[PDB]
Amino acid sequence: QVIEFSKYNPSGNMTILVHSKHDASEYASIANQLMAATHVCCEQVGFIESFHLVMSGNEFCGNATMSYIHHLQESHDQQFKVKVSGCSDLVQCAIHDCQYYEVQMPQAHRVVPTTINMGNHSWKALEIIYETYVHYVIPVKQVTTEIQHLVEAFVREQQWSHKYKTVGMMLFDEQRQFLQPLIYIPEIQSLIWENSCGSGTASIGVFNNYQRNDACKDFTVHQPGGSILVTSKCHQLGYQTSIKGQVTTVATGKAYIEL
Repeated sequence: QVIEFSKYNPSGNMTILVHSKHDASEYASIANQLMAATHVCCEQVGFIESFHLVMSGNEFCGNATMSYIHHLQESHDQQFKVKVSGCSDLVQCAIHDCQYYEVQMPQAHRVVPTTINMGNHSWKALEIIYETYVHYVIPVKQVTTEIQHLVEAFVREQQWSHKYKTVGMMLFDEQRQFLQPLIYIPEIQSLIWENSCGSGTASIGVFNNYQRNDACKDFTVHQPGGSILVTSKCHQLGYQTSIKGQVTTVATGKAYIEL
């Protein structure tokens, strides 16, 4: 089977968009084969349906949506809405100058200040609960190898609610505006140090709102291999959060897969 696809670089965390038409039933299988082919994580494989974006696991994905906006600008500055998988409403998107793209991010259902015990120390954290995942923003003086091992041990040892497809441990150096993101998938007990779908960047915006009662506007969140901006603020509407980042096209072509 011939898959027509493009590979994108939203701030060092690469995505794939499939341009060729396929049965929605095949999407999970095609994405797994593209993941082996291209070394891109399945959650960051999207299908462009004929403006409509379907992620391989039917979830919302910020940096894949940002890649889709880049594709539309490149393929053919404005505000518009896109239909994306995992959303009840259309998603607000914007094209900005200098190949910056902005995407509305999932609304936090609740934030709770907490402490986590890792080794024999207590760490202040903000627990940010979304529909299908939870992030812990953990302020740090600096990210160390020791802290990374403690966070890995911590998530592995905890019993996690089945509500949460993923658990995020978002180590945030506030002064350096540096995020070291860890995504844990409880189902398959896998850990990956990557800001999957740019979700952690949005969580930093919510953290800033909670911590300072100050709106975020183009707040820079440095991470390994790039930078993403977060805007975050609205009475009974709750947290309104978007991320903004540069996307470049890495490659375009045809992949060859089985079936």
